[PDB]
Amino acid sequence: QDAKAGEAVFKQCMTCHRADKNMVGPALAGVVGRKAGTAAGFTYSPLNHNSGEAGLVWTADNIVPYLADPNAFLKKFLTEKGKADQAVGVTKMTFKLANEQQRKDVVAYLATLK
Ligand code: HEC
Ligand SMILES: [N]
Repeated sequence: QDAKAGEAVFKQCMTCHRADKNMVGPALAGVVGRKAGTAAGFTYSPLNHNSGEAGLVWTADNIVPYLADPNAFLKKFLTEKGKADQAVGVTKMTFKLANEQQRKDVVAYLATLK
């Protein structure tokens, strides 16, 4: 949860994201504490959209495990809500980051965006 260390991780994320504009992925400023799938202007996959509609909020404790495996996290979230029938298919332009500390740190950095 070292935000400054997270800034360096965020350079990897900038392959697809920016803070303040949509790119391959949605803009991330304000993502922490926000309903999943609700960045203005961005067309989400069914899986990413349905997860937010089912009540997924991007708290730090949700973002960190998500970053290791977006598809598996979102499917598990929906399945535990009794909504496996909304979990069919996969996300867009999928990226995984294995390193846990890097995930924790970048998530602290995301909170600094707003
Ligand atoms: C392109 C290969 C990506 C890289 C590198 C990273 N992300 Fe990403 N992310 C990408 C897309 C195309 C999407 C939307 C997928 C969909 O199916 O609609 C996302 C989504 C996120 C989210 C969820 C945002 C929301 O619900 O509003 C988060 C929190 C996120 N991405 C974070 C993130 C970080 C921190 C990354 C670096 C470790 C990162 N992503 C890389 C595409 C890509
Ligand atoms: N992502």
